[PDB]
Amino acid sequence: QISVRGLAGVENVTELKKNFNRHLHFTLVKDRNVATPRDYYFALAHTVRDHLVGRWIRTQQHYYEKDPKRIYYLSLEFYMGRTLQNTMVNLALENACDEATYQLGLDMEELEEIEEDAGLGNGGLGRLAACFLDSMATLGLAAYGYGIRYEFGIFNQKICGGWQMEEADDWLRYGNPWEKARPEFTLPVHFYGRVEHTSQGAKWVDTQVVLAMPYDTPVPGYRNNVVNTMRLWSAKAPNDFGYIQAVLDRNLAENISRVLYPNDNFFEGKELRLKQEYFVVAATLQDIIRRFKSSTNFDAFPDKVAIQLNDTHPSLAIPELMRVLVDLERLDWDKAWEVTVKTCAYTNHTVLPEALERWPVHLLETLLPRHLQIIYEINQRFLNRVAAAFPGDVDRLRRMSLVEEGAVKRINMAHLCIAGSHAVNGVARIHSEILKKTIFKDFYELEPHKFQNKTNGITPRRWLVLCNPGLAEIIAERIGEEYISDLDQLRKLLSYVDDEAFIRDVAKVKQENKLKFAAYLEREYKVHINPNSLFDVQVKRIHEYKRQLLNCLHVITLYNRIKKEPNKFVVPRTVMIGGKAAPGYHMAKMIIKLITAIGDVVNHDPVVGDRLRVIFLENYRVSLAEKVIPAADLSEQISTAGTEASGTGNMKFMLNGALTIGTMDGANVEMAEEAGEENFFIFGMRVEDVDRLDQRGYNAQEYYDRIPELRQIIEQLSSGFFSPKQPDLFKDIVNMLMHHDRFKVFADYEEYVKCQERVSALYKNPREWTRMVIRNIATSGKFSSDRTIAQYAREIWGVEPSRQRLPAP
Amino acid sequence: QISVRGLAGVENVTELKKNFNRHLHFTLVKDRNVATPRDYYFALAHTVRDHLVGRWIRTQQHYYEKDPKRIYYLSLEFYMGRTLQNTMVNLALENACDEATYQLGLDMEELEEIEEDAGLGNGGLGRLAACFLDSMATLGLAAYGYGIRYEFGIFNQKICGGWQMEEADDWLRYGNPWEKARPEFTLPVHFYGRVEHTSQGAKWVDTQVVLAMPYDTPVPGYRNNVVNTMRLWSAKAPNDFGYIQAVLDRNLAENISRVLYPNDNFFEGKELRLKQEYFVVAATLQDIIRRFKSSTNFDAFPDKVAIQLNDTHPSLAIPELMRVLVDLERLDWDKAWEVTVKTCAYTNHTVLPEALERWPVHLLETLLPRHLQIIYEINQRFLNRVAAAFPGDVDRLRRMSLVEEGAVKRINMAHLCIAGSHAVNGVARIHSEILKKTIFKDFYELEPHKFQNKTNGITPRRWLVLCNPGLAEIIAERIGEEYISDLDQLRKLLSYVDDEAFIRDVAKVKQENKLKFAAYLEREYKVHINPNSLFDVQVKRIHEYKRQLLNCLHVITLYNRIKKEPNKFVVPRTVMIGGKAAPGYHMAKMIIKLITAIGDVVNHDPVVGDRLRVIFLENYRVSLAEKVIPAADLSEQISTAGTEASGTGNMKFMLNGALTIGTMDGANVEMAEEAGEENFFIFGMRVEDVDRLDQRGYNAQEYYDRIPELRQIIEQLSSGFFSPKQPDLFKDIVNMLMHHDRFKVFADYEEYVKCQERVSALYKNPREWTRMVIRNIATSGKFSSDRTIAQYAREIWGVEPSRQRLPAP
Ligand SMILES: O=C1Nc2ccc(S(=O)(=O)O)cc2/C1=C1/Nc2ccccc2C1=O
Ligand SMILES: O=C1Nc2ccc(S(=O)(=O)O)cc2/C1=C1/Nc2ccccc2C1=O
Ligand SMILES: *Cc1c(COP(=O)(O)O)cnc(C)c1O
Ligand SMILES: *Cc1c(COP(=O)(O)O)cnc(C)c1O
Repeated sequence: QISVRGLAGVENVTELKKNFNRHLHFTLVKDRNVATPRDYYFALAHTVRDHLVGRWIRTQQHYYEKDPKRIYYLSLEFYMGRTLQNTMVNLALENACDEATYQLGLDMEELEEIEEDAGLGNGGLGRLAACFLDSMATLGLAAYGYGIRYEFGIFNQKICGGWQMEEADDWLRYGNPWEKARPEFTLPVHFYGRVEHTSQGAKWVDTQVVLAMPYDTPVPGYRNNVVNTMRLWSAKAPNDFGYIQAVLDRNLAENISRVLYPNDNFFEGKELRLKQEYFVVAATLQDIIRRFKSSTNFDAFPDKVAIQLNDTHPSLAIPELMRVLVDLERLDWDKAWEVTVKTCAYTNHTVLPEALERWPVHLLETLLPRHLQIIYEINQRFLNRVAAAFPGDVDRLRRMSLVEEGAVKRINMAHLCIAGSHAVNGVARIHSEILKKTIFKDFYELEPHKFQNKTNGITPRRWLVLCNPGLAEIIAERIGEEYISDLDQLRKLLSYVDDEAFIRDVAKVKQENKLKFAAYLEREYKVHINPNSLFDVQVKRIHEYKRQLLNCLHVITLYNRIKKEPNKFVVPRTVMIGGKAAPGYHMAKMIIKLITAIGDVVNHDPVVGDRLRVIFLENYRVSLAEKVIPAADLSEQISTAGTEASGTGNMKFMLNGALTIGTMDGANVEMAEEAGEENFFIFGMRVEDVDRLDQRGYNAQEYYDRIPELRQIIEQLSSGFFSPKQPDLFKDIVNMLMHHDRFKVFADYEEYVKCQERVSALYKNPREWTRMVIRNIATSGKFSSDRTIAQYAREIWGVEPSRQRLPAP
Repeated sequence: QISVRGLAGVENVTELKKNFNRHLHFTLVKDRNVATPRDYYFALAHTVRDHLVGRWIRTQQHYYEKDPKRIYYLSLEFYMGRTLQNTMVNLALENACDEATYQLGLDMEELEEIEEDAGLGNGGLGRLAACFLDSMATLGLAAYGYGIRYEFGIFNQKICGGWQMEEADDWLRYGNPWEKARPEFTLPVHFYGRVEHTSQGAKWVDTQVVLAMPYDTPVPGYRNNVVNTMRLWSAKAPNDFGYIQAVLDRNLAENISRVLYPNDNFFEGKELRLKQEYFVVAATLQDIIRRFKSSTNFDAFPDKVAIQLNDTHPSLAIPELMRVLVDLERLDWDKAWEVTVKTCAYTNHTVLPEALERWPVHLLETLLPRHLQIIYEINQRFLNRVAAAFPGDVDRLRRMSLVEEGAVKRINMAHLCIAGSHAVNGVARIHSEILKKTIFKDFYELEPHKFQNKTNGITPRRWLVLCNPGLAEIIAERIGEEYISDLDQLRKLLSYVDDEAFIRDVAKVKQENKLKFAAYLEREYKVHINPNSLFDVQVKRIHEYKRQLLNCLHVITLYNRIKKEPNKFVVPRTVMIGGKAAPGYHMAKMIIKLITAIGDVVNHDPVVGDRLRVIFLENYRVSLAEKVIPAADLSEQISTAGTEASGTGNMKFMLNGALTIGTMDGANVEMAEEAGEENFFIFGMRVEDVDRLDQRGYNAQEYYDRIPELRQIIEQLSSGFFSPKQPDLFKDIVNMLMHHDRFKVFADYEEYVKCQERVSALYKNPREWTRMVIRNIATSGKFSSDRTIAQYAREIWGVEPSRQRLPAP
């Protein structure tokens, strides 16, 4: 059908059809008479999977032959989403398969919707890991993703009575055709026990043993025949351990890989979480060292191994590597430490204090007694370095300590990571500067060479070609297909900004995507959106710092203005807000309810009509993002300046033809800088303004007293206008906004609504709104994760990316 | 190589080799460079499995077309063992595969030893279910095996310090290539709740829901292209149900199918067991009725459905069927009851009181409140029948009640089964008579037409062709291959009893099997048996009624006679005793220790030499039975007359060339009757003698006082002769034998040793021992499970067996 989807050869289609029938029969043990749509999806999934194996086997064999430096990306989260379509895209099998299934009388798109999302992530952090894997395979890096195989991923969100309800995400229920169990590579992981000091070294004894069984999932590069591996560990009880009760208690050791903690940017200090963190680290390092010993002086270890810590979650890799090198391999401390620092790199994702991992000492003490001793030794030698560099600065010593004194002693994992890594990076220019100027200023002054920046990116394969083929096609029609793996080329589209044919095409694609989504909204969930309105969307995890509340205030404002002047013309808008709240995050759950409560009033007001609709997108996840984003006109990125480290959803929207309304926060700053401030809807306080407000003190009352419209909104909320049967349902929200708003929603209210008026004004001029859209898409090249990864490879890992096709399949 | 293994066609071998390589590559994602023996076994298993699917699909389609009467065999146990070789044998693929793997440079036998046993059974009861499935497929019956998919089967036994140690049987660890998950057929099962009586009928509400997910395993008939199905249910928690804790508590509902209770002939009244029993029944009946409604007056139900209860474990099927018919389908009681009785049949397996299921009322009351009401109603109407038939016999009423009064009210499941079934059968002639004359005499007098006999059998495919190809070949050389599915033909071998060539062949096969096992004993476990000695073996579960202790006394006697007269000639014997003890069966565990303690003395006595060896076969299971049995010379079947309902190991030994020493118990009686008493080593009390001893009272002291040799043995045990460091280690054993021996070991001691002397005497005459062996093998035809199943089909289920090949694959 469309160019970018590959050729549908005569031989290829014929071969696909027979292998499809082969799997339906031999693999699924079914025949055309009793097969259900799910059986067809599996037949197709196995057929596509067959095309990967050859490449997967020789890619791994290749690395064994040439023995290049290996990159190990440790993360407790990999937000993969679906993999069928992505695999077809990267293998150029999409049209062949579409055609082959067509001839077999099946709609391929209908079959793809059957695939369960691999939601092993919460949000930004987890998705970045996923985009990174794709880019590393595309750039020919010998990389491995390591994590935990949760049998229950992020919970599926249900809205009942306007409230969020959580239900287990049993994504493995029907099976996963992409993973390959490797029980022959099972490794033992130790917990508890105690430390014995013998003649020659310390020993960790009397430990509880849990087995780590690996599951490999192929990660195909874009049309280069490279297939890397994502290895996910599963917890298994040793056969060692009433008889019946003993057998049933095995489900105590295996609970370690049972479920993903659903916290986005929040630290919950539960023991089960620490176990997961150590579990993934202990098993991974053994696998790493084993693979290394094959390639025993570890001086070359850093030249053959790079370990990237995606946040502090896998920070125990630092003391664990030291433990193995010192306790088992018997290297002297200093040598081991040099080695550790040279192979580890740490990526910071947020500056919010409630997100920082600070593990109580009594916990590490009981669970990992040997690691605690190593941590104290590391801390001891590190503070000696600080004291020698800043004699007499005793306060600096307690501020930089890995050990935090107070109510209960805690270990600051972020300080541990900085000390044991040769590189520390932020995820956006502004975020990285903030790290050097505030949160980690003492560390920066001590070792300025460690601090770097690596602005985040998204993969153009899943985030353009896969979810927006229509847009990918009209672009390719003009500049070719080369941009798919070199997004910078999108700049060439800048010379089509005045091209009347292109203007019409870009706008036509957006309209088709909106009709497509508007339909999906009725087919599933039976809604009533009007395709002609401006699609105003904000999708991301529910957070006070993300300020979904600032969006709500604008929605209520728009509503009150319509009711005030009913017969005045206003640009039609469908505001869509979606996202999950962490189960124990009360304020976030109240916000979801407020959103649906506003929709209950606004959507049933006869005077409003189809001029304003408020929809809450249920169960926002990766596969839902692939549908909404391509259909969006306005992208809401309105976090308080200085809180959103980078953000990545913002990039997805810019690449798919939506204009952006936001604050100068995270990557928003670099995006506006690339597209030009005139092509961006910027508003609100900058980082400096927030600081000046804090010096003086933030008093929400002041804004409530001076802005009539804001006052009316707060009064409607307190009087029960949006909750008739429950007059004070939103007392917590009002109370928070008025007395303890850490994110100063009111401070940005006035500039936000005025900026929204500028958006409605531009929308009334179709031609100009589209030319601005083109200006955005054309300058989004910098935000490709290929660029991000190439910088990591060159400035942190010491490896050169390659675009060379691997010697065929 | 050998005839009975099929042809190794040129096309066939070539096709097998390429599909093998296809699976190693595409399925296992490996190449010849990194594949391990386990990968080769899986490649082969998938290759063989591919040959079943075609047949499996059309066999099920066939039944759907013709719609014959369906047989449902409900059992909580299916002792399958390995399935690779059995599948090749039934598909005539054994030589083709042996050859194909040979050309690929692999030893097929080495690969088969890698397969994990499917030990979803304890012993006799579970193995019978397995043999039955094989015979039903071979006789072309539309049969389905229904049970539970335990993720942990019978425990693996380890001997430490002479003691049994149990360790989880994680048989699914590396995966099971034979099963096919059918998550699309998941059914809900209800527990707890309460009963509401509404205008029109009773309702069971507020129940806890557990999901039943089925896994299908193919059951191939012998060379007839029929492939039936064994459906095993797995417990899954509904997605309905702190957030983390809620997700982790799902492993409370799924524990139902976690592990098999390891009790052989013993009732343990734990709630988890009752749950398993209801779980398998509730899910199965829904599947049965659903399949029936397709083929709504249930008058035809009995003509389309037969449900066989393998013991009382699935007895809840009776009140559950009534519940569905009355509460859901709304049929009147009497109609529903007629239907139930006509479709259900019950098989009794033992008369030992400690084995009888008597569920406390308070348990059924809480877990299955509605079933309790149905049971009381059934009981009420049944006792009304008894009273009308025996007016005034009030004692008969309390003896026949399904409800048992006393300390705690209990429900007698055996009485429930007899009342709700149209047929009740024993498993051996003597056992069935005992049921009518004692244990169920009142029921027999009330409905004599319900009581039948169906002597057990073993499948000649797994128990001859598979484990003893050498013997199968020399037999076929003389009478053809027809006997494999018509064992009666073995009688033709009676005319070769004087044939010098056959005598030599039969004896040669036994010798090769012994060398083969003697090697296996050293290769694994490093032992030291002498292939020239008489192989005296007793393998079965450890039980006081099986009397492994009577065997021990003989062993100690033989030892004491050698020490008394060292330079006297005695026939060399290697006595092998093996079997598992239930974890909580203290006496059984003490017996295992006694056995190894005797071996520790006997095996290291210089004066004994290689004249007497005592070995304890570790982890006796189905695959180990396939090795020992073919190598045995003497089969020990020495249970106290009246305790072993039938036994099946006895039949396996008779078919493989071992002579039998035993009591007139169970099927031993029919075996001696078939071979002729002169060709059997019978000894001990008969059932009548045991009763006369009980009338008078059994006083072990009397035997201890009158038999010098027995006295010496008991004194060696009490003085610590066999336990030096622990003088009184065996005080429980001695105490039991002397004061509370329910199985009167001493009463049979004298006749047992004298009979053992007759065995040694015959062994010294190779030619005559072998001619007697031939007489046994030639008359073992009656004990084929094909005969047993044909009788079940004709006299209980109302279906005709067929030997017609199904229309090719
Ligand atoms: O994200 C989260 N997950 C959980 C889980 C459980 C709790 S609990 O209240 O401590 O039980 C709290 C939280 C939680 C939270 N997230 C936030 C974000 C900003 C301010 C306060 C909290 C908070 O308590
Ligand atoms: O086979 C078995 N399994 C178990 C499991 C647990 C127990 S417990 O002693 O009640 O804990 C007892 C048993 C048990 C038993 N089997 C037998 C057979 C003959 C006489 C007494 C017992 C006995 O207690
Ligand atoms: C990209 C993405 C995110 C991150 O969005 P932000 O707006 O940066 O917080 C979260 N969830 C999903 C499913 C995404 O695809
Ligand atoms: C046949 C068999 C049994 C039954 O043996 P009996 O001597 O009748 O008790 C038990 N276990 C296994 C593994 C068997 O194959």
